[PDB]
Amino acid sequence: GPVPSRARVYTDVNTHRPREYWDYESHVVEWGNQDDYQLVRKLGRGKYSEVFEAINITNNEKVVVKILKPVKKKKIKREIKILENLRGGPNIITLADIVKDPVSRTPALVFEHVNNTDFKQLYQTLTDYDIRFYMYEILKALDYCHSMGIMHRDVKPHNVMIDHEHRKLRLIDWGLAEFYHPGQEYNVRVASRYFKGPELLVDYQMYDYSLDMWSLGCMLASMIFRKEPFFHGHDNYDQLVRIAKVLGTEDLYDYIDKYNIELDPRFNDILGRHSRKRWERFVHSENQHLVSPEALDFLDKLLRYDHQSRLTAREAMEHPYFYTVVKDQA
Ligand SMILES: O=C(O)c1ccc2c(c1)nc(NCCCCCCCCNCc1ccc(-c3ccccc3)c(Cl)c1)c1ccncc12
Repeated sequence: GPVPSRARVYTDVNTHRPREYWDYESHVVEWGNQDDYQLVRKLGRGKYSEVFEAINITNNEKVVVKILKPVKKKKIKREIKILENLRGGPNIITLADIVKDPVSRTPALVFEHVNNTDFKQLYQTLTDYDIRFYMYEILKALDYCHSMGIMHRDVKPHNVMIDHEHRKLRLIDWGLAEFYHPGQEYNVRVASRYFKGPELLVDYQMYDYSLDMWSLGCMLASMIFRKEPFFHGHDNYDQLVRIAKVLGTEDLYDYIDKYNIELDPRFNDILGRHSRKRWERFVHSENQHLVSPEALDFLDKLLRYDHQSRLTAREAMEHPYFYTVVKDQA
């Protein structure tokens, strides 16, 4: 069978916590009344939820209600417990309240509101400084939650609210977030297709926070090369191929060989053989202002097959790519 792997940071946080911290299946939820809040309009639907603008009739303030599509009680407890545990954390969305309609009796979560900025204006006049700035904000969220023994597992653009006016970022949707436990084997059917780490794509279940670090690499990559998405795969299988055409096959097969992964027979014929491309092949006229030897160097240290060699959030935060935002924050 496959070789075991431990997270090399925050490995044992959860063990040293009281059982209540992570035993969310026994968390007892106290359901307020959904009539505290009046739905105003629908802000977008999803597979797991639908989200509405609402106002809280008591203090008259704008809020957001995420009405959860039917899923196992425990998956709801999980997301609540994780939100409860991470509250006040840098750039984590704030759970305000938890309610349940009186008639339909359907659970919902009430979140703080974020004056989100249109991505059409946030993907043309976004400067190389703004990309380093907000990326550093995401690492604040990632390093906090990882330090709190939590992996997010759905890092993707649609989950990062930015209030460009106030220069505020919030990491949202913890529906997929889970607790890290050394040795645990996890469901690899997680995150969105363009931000799956190779470990999900090859079915290696003993992964850790390093998964969140790949998804970040995908996003930085797509922003400095102005290619959305950067790895554009048709399915989960072709996604690995699109990755292999860029990182090379030789590292991929070493990764498989090192963890003694058993690769799918489907993959036995589509991966082929590909060299590792230098990042210079992706820089052109329109995007050269966002590319630099520091971004490239930081990017290359995030996108790695081997999850153990990916930078931790705290290492990322110390990378020279962020030297200016660190200095300006003082
Ligand atoms: O489920 C929950 O918990 C939850 C909690 C609260 C809310 C919630 C869900 N849903 C809400 N709306 C429903 C629809 C989703 C809105 C789409 C957001 C996409 C923005 N993303 C673009 C972007 C732009 C730039 C970058 C970037 C920048 C610098 C460097 C690299 C990248 C990067 Cl990464 C990304 C909502 C609305 C108001 N208030 C609260 C919420």
